[PDB]
Amino acid sequence: GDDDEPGGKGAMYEVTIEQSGDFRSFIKSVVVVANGTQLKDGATGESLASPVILSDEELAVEKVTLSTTGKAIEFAVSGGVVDGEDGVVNEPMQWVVTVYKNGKEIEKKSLVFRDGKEISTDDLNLYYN
Repeated sequence: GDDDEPGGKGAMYEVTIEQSGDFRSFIKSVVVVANGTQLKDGATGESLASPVILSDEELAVEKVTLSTTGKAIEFAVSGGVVDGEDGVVNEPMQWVVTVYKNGKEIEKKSLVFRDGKEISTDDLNLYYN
């Protein structure tokens, strides 16, 4: 389509994020970096000009999946949250997070976030190539 350009190696990748517990009151933060290809948005399947950051409003859904339009050479997946909603008490939350390739799973995770206060935790710190 249009033209192609053979030469070299790499993969494809797809990350998921399910969002459990009280995630709707927790100002949360993610990165996505794609070597050698563009990203795709799980909401709609629109292509995206990576590298990109997801802010809390975008991460207000129950689940995201983001993937690669083509021959990717990397994934990098970091994130965390705070507790700074002017001191509202709620219940804690979780992030059930997984990473897939051009046709296999490679990472199979969860994390648990809880109340207290604002902090800085690279609580998710994943990467692949």
